Amino acid sequence: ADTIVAVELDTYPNTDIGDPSYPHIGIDIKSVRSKKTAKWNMQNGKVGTAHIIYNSVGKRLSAVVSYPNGDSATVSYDVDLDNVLPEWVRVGLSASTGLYKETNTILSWSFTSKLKSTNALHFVFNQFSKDQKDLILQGDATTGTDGNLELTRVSSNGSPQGSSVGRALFYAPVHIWESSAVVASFDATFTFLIKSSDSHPADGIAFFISNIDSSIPSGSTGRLLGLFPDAN
Amino acid sequence: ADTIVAVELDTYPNTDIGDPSYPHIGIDIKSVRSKKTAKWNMQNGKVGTAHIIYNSVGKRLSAVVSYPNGDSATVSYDVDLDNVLPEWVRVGLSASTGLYKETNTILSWSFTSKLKSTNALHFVFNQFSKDQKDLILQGDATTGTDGNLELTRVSSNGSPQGSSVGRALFYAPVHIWESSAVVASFDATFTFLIKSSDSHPADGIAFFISNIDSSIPSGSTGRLLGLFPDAN
Amino acid sequence: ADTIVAVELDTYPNTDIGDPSYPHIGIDIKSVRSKKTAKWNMQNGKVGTAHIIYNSVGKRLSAVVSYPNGDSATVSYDVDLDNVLPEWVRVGLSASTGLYKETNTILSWSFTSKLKSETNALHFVFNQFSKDQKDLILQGDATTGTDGNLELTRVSSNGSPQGSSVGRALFYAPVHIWESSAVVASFDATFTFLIKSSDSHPADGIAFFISNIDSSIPSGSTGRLLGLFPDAN
Amino acid sequence: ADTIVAVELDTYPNTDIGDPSYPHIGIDIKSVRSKKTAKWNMQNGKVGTAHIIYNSVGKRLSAVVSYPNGDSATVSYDVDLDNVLPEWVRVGLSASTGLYKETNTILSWSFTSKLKSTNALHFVFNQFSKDQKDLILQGDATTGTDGNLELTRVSSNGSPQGSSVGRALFYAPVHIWESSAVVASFDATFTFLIKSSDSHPADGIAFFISNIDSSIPSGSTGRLLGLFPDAN
Ligand SMILES: Nc1ncnc2c1ncn2[C@H]1C[C@H](O)[C@@H](COP(=O)(O)OC[C@H]2O[C@@H](n3cnc4c(N)ncnc43)C[C@@H]2O)O1
Repeated sequence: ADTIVAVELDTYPNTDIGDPSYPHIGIDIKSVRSKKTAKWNMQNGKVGTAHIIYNSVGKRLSAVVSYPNGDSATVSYDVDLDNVLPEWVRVGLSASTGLYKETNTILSWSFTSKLKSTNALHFVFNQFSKDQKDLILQGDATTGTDGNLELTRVSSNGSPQGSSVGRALFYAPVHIWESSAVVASFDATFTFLIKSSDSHPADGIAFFISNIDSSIPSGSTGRLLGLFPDAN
Repeated sequence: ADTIVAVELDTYPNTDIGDPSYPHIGIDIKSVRSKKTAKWNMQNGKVGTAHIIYNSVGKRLSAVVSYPNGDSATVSYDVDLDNVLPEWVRVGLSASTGLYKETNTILSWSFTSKLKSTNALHFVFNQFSKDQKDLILQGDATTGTDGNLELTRVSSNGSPQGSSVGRALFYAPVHIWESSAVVASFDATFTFLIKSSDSHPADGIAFFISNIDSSIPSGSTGRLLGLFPDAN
Repeated sequence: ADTIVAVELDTYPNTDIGDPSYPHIGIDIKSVRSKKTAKWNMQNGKVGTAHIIYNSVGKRLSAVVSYPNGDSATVSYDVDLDNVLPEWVRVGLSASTGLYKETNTILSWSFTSKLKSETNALHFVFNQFSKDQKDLILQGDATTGTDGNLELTRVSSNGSPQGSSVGRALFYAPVHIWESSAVVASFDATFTFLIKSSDSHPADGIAFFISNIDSSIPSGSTGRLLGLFPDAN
Repeated sequence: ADTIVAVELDTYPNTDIGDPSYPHIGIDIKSVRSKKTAKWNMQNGKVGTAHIIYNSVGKRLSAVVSYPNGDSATVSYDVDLDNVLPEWVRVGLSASTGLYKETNTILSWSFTSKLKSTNALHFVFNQFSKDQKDLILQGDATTGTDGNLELTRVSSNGSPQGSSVGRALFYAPVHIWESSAVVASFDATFTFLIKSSDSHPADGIAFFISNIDSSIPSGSTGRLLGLFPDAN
């Protein structure tokens, strides 16, 4: 399918594939099986902010999820991404549901990347339009009017759908490393609103990186976050 | 063809269509006929820089072209681009030759846009990659090997070609003005080498703004700068 | 005294000295007499936002002040600041009160300057202020901190703001504002603010200013002179 | 003296104090003995760039020193700067000479810091003017006319003096870290020309962080890089 590097906000403990007994945050290289997890304290109904950072000098792809109360989840992964992604990729946001469900409402999304050899990209979405000409949208992802990006299906009465999946990706393919680059570095941030009413909500939100032509790998609702075509 | 708002570095004095009887810089709205021109003193074989600035509050469209020596040309035009551009555009560069020719070699290209309602796009190319996936090149425009975007066709021994039109469009649509935003604005910078040993070289370089789906009007080589299909 | 170049949010109609008969916004070159005014429609007790844009190529200095409900205000002014201000200045925020009063609560302050000669550039942004802010020269009744806010005019424990107050806040470093090398010498500056009162009118307002590195509140610049000018000249 | 954290471009193999026996770059914490080092092939008279990076999330400090023909050098140190620097600091540059001598010529210097709760500071010198009011100069450091900050004393004929200490500190302080800070991260950049025909040259260039009131320690000339009061 694609080649994927992603940041998982697993709200549901899918443990026969392999997720610890609780909600967590993970680093995925080419698999739904996180190379690294951290316990996360999903705070329902509140707006949280996520930051992801990587430089190719320190080689440690990192992630932070927090809330205004202050609760913070953190994970690291030493890696030369250099070895997993192509010279050209796209950047996007992913979120799914299944049996259990939640809203997946992104209120803003800002990303930056440089190749200090410079070449650099810096886009930042603080409010989303009804028709957003610079976002490829796949799956149940749809925007506007309340100004927000809605990654997963939400009906009229503020009710999240079971078995939904959606993705939004910036229009322009992002050069992310080169042979020329002395420093291949990126950062990316998003402010989300997960709120449900189940036992535990499901399934999560992910920031992702992959090949320019990445679509949804069919049958990736629920526990696969609309990212992988199997749980291998 | 398409809608245009552009900035000409008009080198060849095509006066049976309204150019002044000399090399000039000028602001064109919807026409190869500049609403304001200024005496440019071209400096052949040298590396110059153009800045274009527009802020939607004071509504003044501005342009500067300078050489390292210290010589500068300037041209203003007050206007609510509000009435000439659509909500969504594309941005790029254009150069052309006809009977007399020149090199049209962009060394760097950068652009920023914001909607302080904030939304913002900011790209900067200090080198041009061989297969540069985030550029929509059209006509004889091609990157590569020297590090540079060759807008008009050049032969192997460095000898430029006549009757050659070239264009380079940054990949993404660019929200340029919003109903919603309090301040809509942009800036655009580029470095060039124009070299020839003709009587006057021809025809000149342009930064342009036009509707997302924009293509070179046929027969727009030379004096029309790969921007307009009539001389109206 | 100093050099001032500022933008006033002139809430009180000081007219025996030449504002007009309403809350306005003005470009002030070296005079509390604004070279250009535009009607502003004060929306008491809401957070508004100002942008102040200047490029050296266009030579037009602009101002916008708006509220959430989208109510706008615009004024511009053609000028070469090349030739008023010197090569080096300080930049800041000023407010005042008098026989009438208001909160002068700045919530965020941001400023960016460039000399496109590969550039010399300065970008700072204040989304929180702190109980100490080692990078903000604080003059007069000014105080950061505690609620998170820069407090330019005296407020008390009871939310009740004090009449006849004056304050200034300035970034700690000088700013190369224009050079003889610079093809473009350009700034922009943004702030968000909360002005609340109850008096017949409130007074007196908020201003963004540029002046010499050594600038300091002129004596008796409380009230209609915004902690900006030693005379009504 | 005060408190230091720095990145050393150690050009002289000082070994009765620790330096590995060759030109290197090192991360120094509160001691001239680098807690980390890496071999660097000093390229005489050529212009090189150093990038430094740290994010409080992944807690890894990074340095690259490279010349334009591709040759790099890398060294990394995991550390919680919570612990070593204070809420408030000054950012500055240092170099020195001793028994042996070199040109300590900085051709550009830029730094950025943020507190992503955003509070941010972003400054950059691409040309150093003669009288510069935003720099604190210390020791033998001087600027202007040629366009470059001269960290150690060079006389008229361009002959670099032996036994010279110099420092340049950016005027305003920097909030490096706070308690509210969910992320607090920085990066620096500088371009430099070290030229000499000594035996081995000396002593090297360093980027530093330290407290607002910091100044050159007495007899910190030569092998101490104008940073440390003793060789401990
Ligand atoms: N809406 C925003 N949100 C969050 N950060 C923002 C935003 N808007 C600007 N920033 C900033 C923060 C970073 O400094 C920079 C990221 O890199 P770029 O790839 O654009 O390179 C550096 C930028 O910083 C500028 N700056 C101006 N002059 C010099 C300079 N000489 N060196 C470095 N940076 C400079 C120009 C470049 O656009 O963009």
